[PDB]
Amino acid sequence: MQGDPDVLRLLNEQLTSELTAINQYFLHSKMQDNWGFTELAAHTRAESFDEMRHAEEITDRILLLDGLPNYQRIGSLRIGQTLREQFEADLAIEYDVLNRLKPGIVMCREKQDTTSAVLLEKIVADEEEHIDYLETQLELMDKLGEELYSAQCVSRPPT
Amino acid sequence: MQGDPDVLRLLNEQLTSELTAINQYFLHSKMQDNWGFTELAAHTRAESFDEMRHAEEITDRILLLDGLPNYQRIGSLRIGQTLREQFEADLAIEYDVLNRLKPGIVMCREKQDTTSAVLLEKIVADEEEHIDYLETQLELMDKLGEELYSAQCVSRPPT
Amino acid sequence: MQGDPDVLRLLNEQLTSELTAINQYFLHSKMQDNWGFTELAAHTRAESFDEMRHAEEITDRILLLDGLPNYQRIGSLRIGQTLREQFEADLAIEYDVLNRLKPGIVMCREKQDTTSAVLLEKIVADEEEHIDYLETQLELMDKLGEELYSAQCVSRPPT
Amino acid sequence: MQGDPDVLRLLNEQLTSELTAINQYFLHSKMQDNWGFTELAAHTRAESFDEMRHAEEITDRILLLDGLPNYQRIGSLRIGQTLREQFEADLAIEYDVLNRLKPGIVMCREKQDTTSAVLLEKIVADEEEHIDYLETQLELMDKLGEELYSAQCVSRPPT
Amino acid sequence: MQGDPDVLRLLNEQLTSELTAINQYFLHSKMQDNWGFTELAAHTRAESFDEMRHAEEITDRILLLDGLPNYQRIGSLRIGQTLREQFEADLAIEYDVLNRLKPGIVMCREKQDTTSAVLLEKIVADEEEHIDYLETQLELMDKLGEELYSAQCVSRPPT
Amino acid sequence: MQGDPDVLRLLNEQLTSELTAINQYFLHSKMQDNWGFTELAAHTRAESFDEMRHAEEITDRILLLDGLPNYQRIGSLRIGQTLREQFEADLAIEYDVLNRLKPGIVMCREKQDTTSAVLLEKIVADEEEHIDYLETQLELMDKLGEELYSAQCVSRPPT
Amino acid sequence: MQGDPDVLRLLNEQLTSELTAINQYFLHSKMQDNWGFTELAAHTRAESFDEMRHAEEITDRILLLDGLPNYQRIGSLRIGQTLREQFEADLAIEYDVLNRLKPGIVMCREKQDTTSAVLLEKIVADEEEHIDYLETQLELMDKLGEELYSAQCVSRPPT
Ligand code: HEM
Ligand code: HEM
Ligand code: HEM
Ligand code: HEM
Ligand SMILES: [Fe+3]
Ligand SMILES: [Fe+3]
Ligand SMILES: [Fe+3]
Ligand SMILES: [Fe+3]
Ligand SMILES: [Fe+3]
Ligand SMILES: [Fe+3]
Ligand SMILES: [Fe+3]
Ligand SMILES: [Fe+3]
Ligand SMILES: [Fe+3]
Ligand SMILES: [Fe+3]
Ligand SMILES: [Fe+3]
Ligand SMILES: [Fe+3]
Ligand SMILES: [Fe+3]
Ligand SMILES: [Fe+3]
Ligand code: NA
Repeated sequence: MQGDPDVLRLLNEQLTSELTAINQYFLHSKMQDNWGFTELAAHTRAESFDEMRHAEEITDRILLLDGLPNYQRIGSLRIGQTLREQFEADLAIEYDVLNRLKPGIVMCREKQDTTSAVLLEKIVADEEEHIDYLETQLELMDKLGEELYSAQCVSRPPT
Repeated sequence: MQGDPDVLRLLNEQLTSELTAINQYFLHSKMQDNWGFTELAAHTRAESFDEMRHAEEITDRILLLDGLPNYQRIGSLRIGQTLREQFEADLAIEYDVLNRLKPGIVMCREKQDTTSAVLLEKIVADEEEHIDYLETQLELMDKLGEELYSAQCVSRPPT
Repeated sequence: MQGDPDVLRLLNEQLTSELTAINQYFLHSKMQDNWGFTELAAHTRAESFDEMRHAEEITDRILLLDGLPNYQRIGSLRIGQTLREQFEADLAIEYDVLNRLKPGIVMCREKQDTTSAVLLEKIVADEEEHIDYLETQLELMDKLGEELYSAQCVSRPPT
Repeated sequence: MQGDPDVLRLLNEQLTSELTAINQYFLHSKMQDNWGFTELAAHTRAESFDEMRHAEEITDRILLLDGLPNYQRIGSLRIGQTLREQFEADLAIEYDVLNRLKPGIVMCREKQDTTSAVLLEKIVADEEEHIDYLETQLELMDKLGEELYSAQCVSRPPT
Repeated sequence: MQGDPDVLRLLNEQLTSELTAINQYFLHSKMQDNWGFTELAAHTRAESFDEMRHAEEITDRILLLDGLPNYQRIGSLRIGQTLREQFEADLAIEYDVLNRLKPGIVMCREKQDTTSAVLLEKIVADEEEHIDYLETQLELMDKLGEELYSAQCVSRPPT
Repeated sequence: MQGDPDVLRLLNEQLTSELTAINQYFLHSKMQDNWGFTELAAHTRAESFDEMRHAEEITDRILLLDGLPNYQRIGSLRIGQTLREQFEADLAIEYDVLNRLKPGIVMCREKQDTTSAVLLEKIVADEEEHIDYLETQLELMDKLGEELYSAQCVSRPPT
Repeated sequence: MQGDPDVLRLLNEQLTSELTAINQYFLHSKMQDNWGFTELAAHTRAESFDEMRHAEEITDRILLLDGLPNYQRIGSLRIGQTLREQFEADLAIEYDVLNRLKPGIVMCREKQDTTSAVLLEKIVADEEEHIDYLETQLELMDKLGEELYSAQCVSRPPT
């Protein structure tokens, strides 16, 4: 049984987004750890691994639909040079997901592929929470001031 | 609390298809077990028990909607005389499910019955997986050869 | 502390090779799994995860040398459409690694970066074993024959 | 305490055979493992270690009889390039053992050295079983076909 | 067994450096503890004990090479009066180590003393990580501000 | 994958030395045990088993390199008639290993085969240590006096 | 809180002696261990670690007194070439401690610094005991005879 060509292309575009985010988040976590923000880095690393899960799920869906998962293509990394830049770069990816997926889900259901729809609805919900988390860190950076904020991202003592 | 008569009719149609699948899968597994393919048989038998669970969830839904679950009607069994035929026979039932539930779900949602819809979406998801497994079994029969595939279905020694 | 720029170029090239390998091995694993070769897929999946460890190790080193780990660039995937093509495709990557690392190690040592050299020596040893595994599988295919080899790669019963 | 000179010679010849067998079987196990026949390899390896135990028992007896255990001399290895060859090679050693030890035991008892007699009687009993196993393996190859037989020697999946 | 005279000299110089580092780091840990930066103190102290382990490993190698471990000689301590100074002082030792050991290792290998080479390669790897940590600490001080940074070094409450 | 002819020859010469050592050490332990030096014999025996491990490692590396491990050829055994002679005879083998492997390693690295080099470097480190142990035993005999030294080799009471 | 200049100088002279002792004793244990006197070496080593403890205590008392602990200066090492010489060399250090600390304590108490006096009194009690031990070892050598005494220092068998 073959999936709908547009649904499949939508899934591959999402796949590319996940692969991009895996790399971007993973690199950020390494950088964060390298700067001594070890506590922050553990969180960002986990976000990276969650993206790997999404990526695998999508790959599973594509193969079931008899498509070809695209592992060759990658989007453009935005690698931040400060904590703030990193949060904002990560926000950018997440917002791009929502813009793609919101109308994509509607399309999936019009094409009577609810299983694909449901998988993307799951992703939307996960990205909304991450977007919320990030936007809250940026808020706290302003409420706290950048130094005091950063201090909450190191262990005691710093390592 | 009375359900939409069309939604109700759809649910009863799906229940008929579950009860048919239960009998078909169960019998196929007894045959497989009776032929010597005991390892395969256990798998088929479990598939039968999952159909039972689906049938019961459908029954619950119908009763909740004040409908009358149809336990009288059974569709036409396709009993396979070879492992290949049995896989093809089970495969044909699942495709009927998809063919019915795809527009079924869209309809449920238009009639503003999301709970019934979510039940059918769950079923579509499981059926797709089972279709994939069965289609994959048939491909494996071609790659391995009939005899070779069949030998992976018996225990050691054969019981 | 600043790393030798050629050493850093070498590490980044190898990084790209690891990332290419992660994707290629992961996809091959999902394809093998989707064909029914569930026993083989588990192994291949594990080979993919070692590549991820390697990539992190190289990343750590690059960061320590105050370099810029490249997560943007990816090599050409070689995707196989049979078990044989897959083994050959994965072999081609590994062989590339050796050819790059054999001179690289000598070079790292001429440049007095032994930590980087030892890292790459470790990689070489691993790749040598993976190559030996792959090449042995290809041999087995011939000794046992395609089908019979394939049968050793499915569970009982097949899943 | 001094041993009879012919008994000591008989014992030292048997030792050479053990030492020969140790090396032959161990290399075979290595080559079988290297080939992917890892299940067979473990058995062959175990056979090598039993040979080591024989060799040590013979050494003990020689030392007790105030003789000189010969660890310098070795027989000619027959290294097989196929599973069948390896079995026939191993068989050939085991037969030489019977041919030597049968008259040897009668001799030991004639010379009233029953302890050496009993040691040699145990080795004969052990070699007969090993020979029988090798013969069965050669037979199974004929009954199952070589490829099919080989497949019973790999693990699932082939490691 | 006699060691090469230059290798032995290289080894004894490294020993002096270890002995120097042991004392410097230990005093620093004591002064950090004494200042109330008790969380930092424990890490620094641990660093001192790793130095002790290095020193013992070097001594073992010298003794094995029939040389004379020099425990009389010591380098000039650089005792810091601020946390920043202490970090810079400690850094200065670690850099001298790299500067000595880099050419030293090539020399050991030229003289075909690989065991001494490997020991020195391990120390380099360890020193690079320590240097990186010190650099990160210096950086964190800049990013967090000195007071804020210091506060990440006291316990709650300050003991 | 095919190994360099000089590296393979180097590895095989070393394998010959390991096999030779295994025999010499094992027989020495048996003699020591038969003289009543049961405590010393246990250590000598364990040394033999370590040689067995090295021989397996070399064998594996040869097989990976697609060479033929030589199990046919054994070096000349020096079998000591006193503890001192045994000690000295074992020293002579070990010093031959160092003699070969020192330029051997350098050549391995010139030929860009680091995995092989690293195996031999490990072997050299172990041998340097066994030489230390043996030379110290010989020193102890001179210090304590042979009778007294021998007494430390027996159990209480002697067995 | 500021300590008396003579008390501080007293404490620092003693610290210098502890640091000197640590080195002399540790190196002696390493030599003893390398001569095969492994049992004796363990005790000598533990003595070194006890000196380390005294040095930390003195360091703490100095810091509390607001002085500068001297970790730059080490006394003259007497490194014995035989057990007897090592024993005698260690005695000489210990007797110097008593020589200093005896009037040292009295002066401490005249200056109304009992905490410091009590630390030194503890040190003296420990040293008197280590002197007893060492003098008894030297007596034992005369009684048993050096060879025999040495034999009690090795394990069975010697390692
Ligand atoms: C037709 C409507 C049926 C319904 C709604 C139903 C429901 C269930 C359910 C919920 C279970 C529990 C196990 C599981 O769900 O996996 C079960 C077990 C079982 N089913 Fe059915 N079933 C039906 C008919 C049948 C038929 C036609 C057979 C033919 C053999 C059958 C044979 C069995 C057996 C032997 C068990 C195990 C009993 C036990 O474990 O004590 N059932 N059934
Ligand atoms: C591209 C840079 C990547 C890095 C640096 C990386 C790193 C890692 C590491 C170190 C692990 C754990 C290894 C272990 O525990 O054995 C891991 C797990 C995993 N990887 Fe990746 N990986 C990368 C890309 C990918 C890609 C392209 C996929 C495609 C599916 C993927 C899928 C996964 C999954 C599903 C897990 C398991 C997650 C978990 O168990 O929590 N990764 N990754
Ligand atoms: C001559 C060529 C030989 C080879 C290639 C060889 C190989 C090996 C290897 C690789 C081991 C691994 C030990 C471990 O992993 O701890 C081993 C163990 C052992 N060796 Fe040998 N060895 C040889 C000769 C001998 C001889 C002459 C004896 C005489 C008794 C012997 C007796 C043993 C025994 C009893 C063990 C351990 C048994 C066990 O692990 O179950 N070996 N050997
Ligand atoms: C030179 C100035 C030194 C100072 C001030 C010093 C200080 C100390 C102190 C106070 C302890 C406490 C031990 C205990 O509480 O049981 C200790 C333990 C120890 N010392 Fe040192 N020591 C010095 C030199 C050395 C040297 C040259 C070595 C050579 C190996 C060494 C190796 C060790 C080790 C391995 C421990 C225990 C490790 C642990 O507790 O985790 N020390 N040292
Ligand atoms: Fe995602
Ligand atoms: Fe996310
Ligand atoms: Fe169903
Ligand atoms: Fe189903
Ligand atoms: Fe890799
Ligand atoms: Fe690999
Ligand atoms: Fe035998
Ligand atoms: Fe046998
Ligand atoms: Fe160090
Ligand atoms: Fe360090
Ligand atoms: Fe060896
Ligand atoms: Fe050795
Ligand atoms: Fe003291
Ligand atoms: Fe003392
Ligand atoms: Na089979």
